[PDB]
Amino acid sequence: QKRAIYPGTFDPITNGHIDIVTRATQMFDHVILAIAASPSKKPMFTLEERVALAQQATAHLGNVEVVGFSDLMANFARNQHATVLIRGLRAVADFEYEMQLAHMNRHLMPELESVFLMPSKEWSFISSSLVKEVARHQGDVTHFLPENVHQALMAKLAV
Amino acid sequence: QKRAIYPGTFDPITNGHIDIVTRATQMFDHVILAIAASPSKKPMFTLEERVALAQQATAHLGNVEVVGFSDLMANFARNQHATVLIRGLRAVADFEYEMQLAHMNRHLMPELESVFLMPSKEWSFISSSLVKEVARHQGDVTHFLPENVHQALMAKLA
Amino acid sequence: QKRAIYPGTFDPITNGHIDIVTRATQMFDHVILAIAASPSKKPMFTLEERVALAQQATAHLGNVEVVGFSDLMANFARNQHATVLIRGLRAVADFEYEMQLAHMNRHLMPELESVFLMPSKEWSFISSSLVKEVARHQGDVTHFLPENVHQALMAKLA
Amino acid sequence: QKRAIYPGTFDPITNGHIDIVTRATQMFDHVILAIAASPSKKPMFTLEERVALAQQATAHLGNVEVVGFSDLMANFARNQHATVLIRGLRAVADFEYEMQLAHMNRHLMPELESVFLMPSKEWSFISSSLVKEVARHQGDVTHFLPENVHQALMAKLA
Amino acid sequence: QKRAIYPGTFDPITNGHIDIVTRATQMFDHVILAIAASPSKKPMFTLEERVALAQQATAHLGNVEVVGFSDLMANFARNQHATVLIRGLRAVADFEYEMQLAHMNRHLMPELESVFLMPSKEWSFISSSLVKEVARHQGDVTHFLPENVHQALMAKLAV
Amino acid sequence: QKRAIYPGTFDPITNGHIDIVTRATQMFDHVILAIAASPSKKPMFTLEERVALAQQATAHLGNVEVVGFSDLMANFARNQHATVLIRGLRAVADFEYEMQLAHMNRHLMPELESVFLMPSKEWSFISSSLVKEVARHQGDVTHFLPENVHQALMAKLAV
Ligand SMILES: CC1(C)OC(=O)c2ccccc2[C@H]1n1cncc1C(F)F
Ligand SMILES: CC1(C)OC(=O)c2ccccc2[C@H]1n1cncc1C(F)F
Ligand SMILES: CC1(C)OC(=O)c2ccccc2[C@H]1n1cncc1C(F)F
Repeated sequence: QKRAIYPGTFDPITNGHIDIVTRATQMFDHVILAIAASPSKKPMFTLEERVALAQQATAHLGNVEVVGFSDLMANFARNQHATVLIRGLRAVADFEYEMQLAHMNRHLMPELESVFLMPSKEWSFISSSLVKEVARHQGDVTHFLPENVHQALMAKLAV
Repeated sequence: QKRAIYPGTFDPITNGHIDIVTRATQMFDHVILAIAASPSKKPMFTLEERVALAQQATAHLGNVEVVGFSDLMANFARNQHATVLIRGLRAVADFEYEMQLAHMNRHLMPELESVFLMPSKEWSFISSSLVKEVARHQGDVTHFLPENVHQALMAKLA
Repeated sequence: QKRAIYPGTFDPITNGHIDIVTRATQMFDHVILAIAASPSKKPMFTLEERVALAQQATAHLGNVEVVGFSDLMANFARNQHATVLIRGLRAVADFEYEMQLAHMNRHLMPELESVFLMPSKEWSFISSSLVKEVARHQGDVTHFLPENVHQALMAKLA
Repeated sequence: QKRAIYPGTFDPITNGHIDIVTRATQMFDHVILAIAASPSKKPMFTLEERVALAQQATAHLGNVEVVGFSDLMANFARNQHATVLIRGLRAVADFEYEMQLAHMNRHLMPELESVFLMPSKEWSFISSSLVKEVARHQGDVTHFLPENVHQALMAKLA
Repeated sequence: QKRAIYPGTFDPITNGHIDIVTRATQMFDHVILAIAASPSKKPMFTLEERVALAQQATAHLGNVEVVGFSDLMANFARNQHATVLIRGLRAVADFEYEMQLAHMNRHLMPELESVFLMPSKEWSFISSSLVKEVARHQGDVTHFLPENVHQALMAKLAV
Repeated sequence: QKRAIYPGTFDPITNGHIDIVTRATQMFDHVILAIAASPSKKPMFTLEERVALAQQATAHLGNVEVVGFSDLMANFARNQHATVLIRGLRAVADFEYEMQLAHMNRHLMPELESVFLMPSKEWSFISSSLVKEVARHQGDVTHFLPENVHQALMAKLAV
């Protein structure tokens, strides 16, 4: 029935992302975890890496489908027959950008409804960017990542 | 059958609220528009008045059920077999309070998932309180309220 | 001849308000400092008291006219032939409310253009309410108020 | 010997407050937990009740002294020979008010330095007011309050 | 009499900018629409392009003058005998930066008064950046731009 | 007794930084002013320059020690036996990032307590970035910098 899309760069997927997509799967029949292919900011992991890490970290969720996309998110959501756009809501500065993005997406595809989900307090203060920056400077980010992601990030930063 | 609850004081229900509940009905099979008694807010309209205004203003939506309540939110949602709690997200200062509410409601009922919807730009700068204050100075608030609500607010202040 | 109106509760007028209206008079030919009755805020000073305090505190500014009003803002501005509505912008939480006000006032009078001015850093962290609360505990608020206002606040709390 | 004061209404003291004062005692030699009378907030508990609840809830901390006061903050801090004023920082809307408070307190006592501490994520979304409102609807607030405070809030609402 | 300056990068000018400058022209006798020449972020359109697009899109407003500048804004405003600085106010995150900018401009030129105008709800959630990003990824931004700007942006992205 | 660290990039140190570190020295027995060595954003002044400018501008404060560091801040604070982390709090957008940073630092080193100090109203609206940008475009930033820093910045921008 209800098809939802949860897009992002997921570079890499964090426990914050797992919390959001898990909540989405309890609400909607099918959830597409949609990984943006060619972000303008050179992602740390390749698209194939981000997709494979996210598949592994969500494999326990029956109704998640991990797919990469390079179109405008709204164009891809339209072609996937999604009517729900999942966005994670952490802090107020996130909120301001999300409101601009949501109004633009509504202009581009009014039949796509943006829904904002709220993560656990546990993940309410992290981001892929902060995690990467901490790990790059020899900080412990084990608590923030799925184990498979933690292993790949160590491997990535070792070289 | 996905059951969602949209709680609030709705004193009175505005077009902003109609926007949110309409989006909700497009997403979920059954939506309970749930009117909190909220005596501490000293509402302008009684709970029975607010319930009847919202019933009339949502009557065109097949899958809306308007109910009044004075229970703890989490208990009322459990008792209505809802697993989704809808809140409208206007501006940053609302957002902060909503996070406290949602984290409190999650603590009390972890299977009740809060979802925030965003209203049209048309209603992004109004509130029940602002409309009431405009009407208190006899300003034209027809654009912001359902007809039946507009009349009742007029009659109330006359 | 450009006419601007600077409305507010001004209970009491502070140096922050003096800063804003002074900037306004440097920009526009005639500035109406317009004191809202605001009975719902239960002001400390009566409208007549607030009007006289502001008259005295702005008397050095040639092109300020102090007036009290209880009308709808948009009507009073239309009736004063103003096309500019001045508001002071302090912090983010004020900003959110001001946008709702300005969008409401624009809806009711689209030719009334809201302009926001920014006060000196010196007054960017005070408000009428904060000063009153300090004075209620006999703290020194001479730095934040015009002399005549300081005296009246003293006399009031004595 | 560094003396710090942690003022607030503490109506009632929550685990969020316990978190802050505990962090304070790890940083400063002596911490005065100072309970403002705040009659304008119409507190649920009397000053004497709030003082006794906080005394009991902080009794395990050797270097906490609980005191009630109705003075101007700056005077009470001067009179207690404190040079540090502790405030907890939750969210953006608190932050704005705290800056106004700290700049006012600095004006009145420039040697009183405000320091903001950040509570655990566990308490980052609660407040005395939110807990009271939950308890008013008989929701379970045991997780948010010290045992003695939880009992007193129960007894009060019974 | 009263000379006002409305500076920005206008890369490209949007309907949000037209709304602001139009409101400014109803308030002040002469409005200089001032286009910053060499922003550090390589603008999509050249200065000559931005100026010509803005001239065309404001030609109906009698008391607008479109000019490019490369000095510090305050230095240019001083040399132009402007005493009013028009800033558009969209959302709270804009506001924080605008307050820092306005206090700096006041330090640099105290006789230049910053005034913040508020755009229509219609344009309260867009920016040149978001519009460009949407258009670059094959989204429809026709509603946000003057027709002449829409034509030039399509031409720009076709190559 | 109590050792506090005040880290940053200090590129260059401003009067806002002097205000904060001065308040810190009145509160804590020893204050390490810790200058991050290799920020990802190519700092205007070298690490040796930033350290020498900061030493000169704080030389009047007896209990300040200026040191450079290249580790993760928390790792350096741990190795320096600091238990207080001084952060300066200017505006709400600062606050949101500071909360994420403080929670991360608490995860990485729970015995390091973050404390937020508030600067004078005089410096509540400036940053190293805005000062640099103004100076680079021929604006007067004399009021915002220690004299030694003002001299070095002019020298830097002359070439
Ligand atoms: C209906 C209330 C009274 O129920 C509560 O339990 C409660 C508890 C604490 C604060 C506020 C509330 C209210 N609330 C909860 N969630 C949505 C709402 C309402 F404002 F729409
Ligand atoms: C003067 C009031 C009562 O007039 C109104 O119409 C109104 C309508 C709704 C909210 C608030 C208001 C007030 N207001 C409007 N604009 C500025 C102000 C004032 F707060 F300065
Ligand atoms: C205790 C009060 C009454 O003391 C004042 O002087 C005052 C003055 C103005 C506003 C608010 C206050 C209160 N306050 C100051 N600093 C912390 C607090 C308190 F809220 F914890």
